Amino acid sequence: MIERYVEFVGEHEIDAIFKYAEKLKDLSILHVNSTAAGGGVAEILHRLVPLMRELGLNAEWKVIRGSQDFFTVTKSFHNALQTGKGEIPDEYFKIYDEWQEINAGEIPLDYDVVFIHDPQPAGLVKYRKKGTWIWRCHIDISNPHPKVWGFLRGYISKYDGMIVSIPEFARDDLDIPQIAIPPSIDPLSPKNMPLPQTTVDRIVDKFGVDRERPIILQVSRYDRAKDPVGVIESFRLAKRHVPDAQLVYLGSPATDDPEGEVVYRETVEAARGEKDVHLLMLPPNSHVEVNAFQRAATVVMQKSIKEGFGLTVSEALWKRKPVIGGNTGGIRIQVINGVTGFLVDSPKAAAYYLVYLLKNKKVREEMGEAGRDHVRRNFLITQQLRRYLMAILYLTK
Ligand SMILES: O=c1ccn([C@@H]2O[C@H](COP(=O)(O)OP(=O)(O)O[C@H]3O[C@H](CO)[C@@H](O)[C@H](O)[C@H]3O)[C@@H](O)[C@H]2O)c(=O)[nH]1
Repeated sequence: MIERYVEFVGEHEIDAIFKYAEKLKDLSILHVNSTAAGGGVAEILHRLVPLMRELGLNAEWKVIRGSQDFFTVTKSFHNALQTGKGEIPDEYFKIYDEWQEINAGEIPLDYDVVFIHDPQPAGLVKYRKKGTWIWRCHIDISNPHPKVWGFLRGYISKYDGMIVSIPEFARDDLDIPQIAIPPSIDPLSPKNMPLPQTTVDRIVDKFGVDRERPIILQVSRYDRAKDPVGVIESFRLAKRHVPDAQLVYLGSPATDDPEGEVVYRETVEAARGEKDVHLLMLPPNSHVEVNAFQRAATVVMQKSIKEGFGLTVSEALWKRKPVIGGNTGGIRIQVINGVTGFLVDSPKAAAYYLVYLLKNKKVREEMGEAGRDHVRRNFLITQQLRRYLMAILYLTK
């Protein structure tokens, strides 16, 4: 399995992974998250944990269960931490704590290393036994809702360490080690592997999208932080100068997002009037369909208001597509302004750069190549895996 990555990263990184893994062969490692299918965390763990096993680590991945009430609370925490907005009643904290207790009763926590992914299972640390506990934060916690952060910091401050996606998310109100590890893409997954043109054509055709006209694509949940409405507004402004252009918004449900269905309707509303707008909702693990659309796209957008990293940016850059990205969080380490695409602060700036890229085929192609090179150097699964092993070795001494 690992030997296959030599092509992309060279012998020296593969040697490094083997020597780190050799030191860790005797350790039991648990990963805990809140979703089995959908979202970036499940995307990482579905590839990362099997690779840990290939290297001879005793790695397990557990998904917590919860009610709709629990996932309503966790999503409100998610939005509050990233945006600093909203009212959070004390009832939310009681619901949160009860589901930590329920899950703790059904998870064996006495692993050498426990990785807790994102806020949903952070409270499990109350029931810790032996071993090293690491909190893996996938979101923007630079400017959080003080009530939600106050509550969660009570748990995080009990961890042995913390991983954030970029240094800028490191907290000055935590004294535990805060390690920056960017997420990555697995070039060998069905999400990112080469596709034959016949498959790309067939999937784009199936969804009624014109393969002969430009495609502007955003792959994202119907979530306010992804700004599907602002993407529609970007498209409307740009279509004035590229009237043949089409917009594809490709969304899909996650287990732990109970408002994915609500935001659709204000997207559909904002879309009514335009017929080259395609609002797709695909089942979980529609890997090949996302792959195909990313390969069909002329330009890809990830115009997030808030973003921990945004795997969809690296997925597009790897397939040699330039990205127009929201000027926020981990998008800024993937989109090198004027090299791998453009960082934008408004739909107006998004539209400006959409028209520029649609009118400049040679620039698109060169930015595409620079994107793939930037992902190759920085955001492949081998790099993320090596930093995980390094983090474990450090934090277990
Ligand atoms: O219809 C869809 C929409 C998305 N995806 C995939 O789902 C993932 C989405 O990941 P990302 O764009 O990163 O978003 P989140 O689900 O919000 O992921 C969280 O965790 C990720 C990993 O750390 C970070 O990149 C994010 O910023 C963070 O919010 C990618 O693999 C997408 O291809 C699909 O397969 N189908």
